[PDB]
Amino acid sequence: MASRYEKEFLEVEKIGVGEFGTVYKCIKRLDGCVYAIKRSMKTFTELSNENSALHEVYAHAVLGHHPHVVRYYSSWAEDDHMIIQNEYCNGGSLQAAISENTKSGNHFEEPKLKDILLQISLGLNYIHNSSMVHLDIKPSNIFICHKVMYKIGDLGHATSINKPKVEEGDSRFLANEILQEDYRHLPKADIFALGLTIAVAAGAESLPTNGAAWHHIRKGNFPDVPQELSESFSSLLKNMIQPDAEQRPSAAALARNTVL
Ligand SMILES: *C(=C)Cn1c(=O)c2cnc(Nc3ccc(N4CCN(C)CC4)cc3)nc2n1-c1cccc(C(C)(C)O)n1
Repeated sequence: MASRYEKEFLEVEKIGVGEFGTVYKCIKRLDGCVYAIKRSMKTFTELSNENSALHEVYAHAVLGHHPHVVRYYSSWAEDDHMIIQNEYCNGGSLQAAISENTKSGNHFEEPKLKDILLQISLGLNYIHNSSMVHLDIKPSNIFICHKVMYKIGDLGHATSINKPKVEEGDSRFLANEILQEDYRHLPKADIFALGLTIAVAAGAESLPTNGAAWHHIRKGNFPDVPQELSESFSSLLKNMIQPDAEQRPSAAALARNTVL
């Protein structure tokens, strides 16, 4: 008479911590595949809006499956702790690949910055076409499979477009339009964060947290990357961080662009 998670899964290793929980690679005993399962470090719960778990729960019931969104399977409770079961991306974070890149002197090259952004753009389009918005796009929440395809994860900041409940994501990928509580075009904030996400993958410095370097970036000023790229590509990238607001390309207008 043990827990659903004990009886159903075999816990292989702990693989990360986030959204107020711990994630473990787990083999499901009955089908023998691998899943990433996040166990809430806290109990149900707090007040809404700024509540991760309700954002995750709402997003997982609105969205279906898409090849570039990390697939959701099941979610349940244990001793008042929430447990989320998602597909297991075996290549880890995109952030982790950039680090092992950076320490080893290498850097993602323009043919790969392009494919990183195209595939994420496809996944971002499915979210927005479901009238949802991610609100925490960064290499931490992009996952690699067969390691090749990138998928978006962490929906602790996700929300409906129509009646939004907004908790701003990571500040280093945060569009100033969101910081000033202008939710007139929320999907464009993921576009903005994606533009910076691709900047991190090209090899840019660790992004600024606040101050003038922050304020400099949100004036359309792309962060410095020790790398030269096509100014046809480089123009598209700065149209993604451009200041305010509806001008930035839609995830569909990005999933069509022959530059990519
Ligand atoms: C929600 C449950 C968040 N989430 C996912 O849905 C998935 C899916 N797939 C992964 N894959 C993954 C595999 C392996 C690693 N590591 C390998 C071992 N090294 C030493 C560290 C990295 C990482 C990721 N992960 C998923 N997560 C997930 C995993 C870890 C942290 C997070 C947070 C911080 C909540 O986003 N999410």
